[PDB]
Amino acid sequence: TTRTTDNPWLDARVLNMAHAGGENEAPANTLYAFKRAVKLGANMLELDVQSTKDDQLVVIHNATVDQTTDGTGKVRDLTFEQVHELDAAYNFIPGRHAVPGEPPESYPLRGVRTGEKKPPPGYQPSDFAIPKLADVLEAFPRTPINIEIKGTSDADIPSFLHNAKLLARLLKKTGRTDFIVTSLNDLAVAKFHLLAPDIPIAPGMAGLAAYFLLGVKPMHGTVALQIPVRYQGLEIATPEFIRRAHADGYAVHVWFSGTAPDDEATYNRIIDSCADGLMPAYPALLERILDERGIERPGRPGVDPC
Repeated sequence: TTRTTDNPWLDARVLNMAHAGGENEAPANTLYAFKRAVKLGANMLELDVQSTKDDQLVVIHNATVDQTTDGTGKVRDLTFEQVHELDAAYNFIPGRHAVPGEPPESYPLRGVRTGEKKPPPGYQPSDFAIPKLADVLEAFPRTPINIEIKGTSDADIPSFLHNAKLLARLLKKTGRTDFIVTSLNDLAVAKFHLLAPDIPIAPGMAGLAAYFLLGVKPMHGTVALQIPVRYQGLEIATPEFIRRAHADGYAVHVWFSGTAPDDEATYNRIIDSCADGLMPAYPALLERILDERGIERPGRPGVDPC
């Protein structure tokens, strides 16, 4: 008798999954941002992973530390100890993620990490550094996490494969499966899924394109399609596409990141289009929206926006 396939992520809605913690309300990919977001109501974290010269997975978006810290160089060239001393709020400006090159007054949390400014109450300086993935897992034992495998450059496929291999090894020892793992690079997803078959995954680019354009279903193990609002001038997070994805048994998670505005009108439209989660840059704002409309949430029934 074939294993009945029932996808639990289809009842995990609606999800507020803080994008990198919420890169417009807090310094991205820091424990501070993550802890802040969950207290303000985030159901799930979205984070990015790279590996250091000594093969530690760290939580950072870009391949270089230059945009988000007071340092310079690539993550792959730095040991975890060199990465962890940097100020990961160095360039943070509310409403604008990380923008280097402004007057020092622009940056309300620059210097908390290195001891020049006092941390917000109840946090420590280390909350404003680049964290080990292992420390994020240890800090969030009962919180789901969406983990995106990053690389060194679009052309450096092995660095994706290297990171996918490390990620599976570390995730497998936790015993947890309340993750969704994905990558823009399709091979890395297949490599992760080979080494850790029990962790839920979402497809990469060619997998999304194949399903969105041709109807070809994604790789075995996919529990959700994780999509931008728009890609190459075409609208992706439409009600039609999400209704078809639910009919095929996948949940849908929508992110913004410049393909559409992070604002109340856009959040409300994507909620209206039946998506199972949004990845806001403004997690407190999305939480205010979900509450006042009384939208249904995991373990809290309510309004269905469909």
